Amino acid sequence: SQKYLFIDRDGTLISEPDFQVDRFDKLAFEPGVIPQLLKLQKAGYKLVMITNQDGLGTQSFPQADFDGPHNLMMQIFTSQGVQFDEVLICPHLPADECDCRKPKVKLVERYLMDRANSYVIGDRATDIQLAENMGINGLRYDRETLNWPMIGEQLT
Amino acid sequence: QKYLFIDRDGTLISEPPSDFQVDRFDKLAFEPGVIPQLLKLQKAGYKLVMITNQDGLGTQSFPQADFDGPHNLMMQIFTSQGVQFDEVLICPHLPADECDCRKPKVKLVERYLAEQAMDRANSYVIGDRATDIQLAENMGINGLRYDRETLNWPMIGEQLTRR
Ligand SMILES: [Ca+2]
Ligand SMILES: [Ca+2]
Ligand SMILES: [Ca+2]
Ligand SMILES: [Zn+2]
Ligand SMILES: [Zn+2]
Repeated sequence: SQKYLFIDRDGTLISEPDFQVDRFDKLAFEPGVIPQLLKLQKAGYKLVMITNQDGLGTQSFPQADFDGPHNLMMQIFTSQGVQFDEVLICPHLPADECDCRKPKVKLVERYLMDRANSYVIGDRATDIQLAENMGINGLRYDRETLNWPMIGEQLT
Repeated sequence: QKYLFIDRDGTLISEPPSDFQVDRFDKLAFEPGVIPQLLKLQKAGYKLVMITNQDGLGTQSFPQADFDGPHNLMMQIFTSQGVQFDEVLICPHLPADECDCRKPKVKLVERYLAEQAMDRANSYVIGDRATDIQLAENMGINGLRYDRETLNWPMIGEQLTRR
């Protein structure tokens, strides 16, 4: 029974801008995310990224626009020793009414792990609802009030 | 006070082998472990100073705007992760400019060379080229020649916190 952290991307690992990181100059890391995720890995947590990317692939959010910043974000995490077991993406618009948009559990169905010691960490109510739907704990990330240093201390 | 004077290109981030300049985001790549290891060094009491030769920066050969995107992102990553450079010292000159500030000349770091400005015995230049090592000699401090395999960030982190 592995301990997992299911971590939101936009607004949680990196800053959330039109709400899409579609340019290199819109990429910024959240404070302390690297050293704290390293700390959490050391304590035995495995990391899984799970993200809604509204309209990824469309005129308003071309795949290539997402790829640049995302791949770089991944370069930085990986070179610093932070590893994500999977990066799980829902590219759909809300109007699409798809199977995979958080807080639906589709993307994570295979994990449904040590439930008592697993968490979804994200900055929206839907991340917390995903945790409920998965039967695990939820941590509502907030840069000011419940941030990476706080989570790193709490969970270790 | 112990200081680490650290090169950028090839040391904190990789050096593009074509023109040796990070002038696009697709040419930006962090060296392994640089973030946790600089945090470790800071926690042991080191202050950090960046010192970099950026040949032709601010001219058509390397436009300021082109340097800024990747450099500012790099700095944002460092700052947001808790890595603080006291100063970022830049020589923008071409070798043929014969300027006063190009490493291994000491002009950029002259303030650190004042009588009681730093602990010379326990301060280092860290860089991947002979000019960084010569800078150290000219400053009267130690030099570490960065090598991704044989003298890397984890090794430096360990070596400089040894007691
Ligand atoms: Ca979010
Ligand atoms: Ca260099
Ligand atoms: Ca260079
Ligand atoms: Zn979907
Ligand atoms: Zn110069």
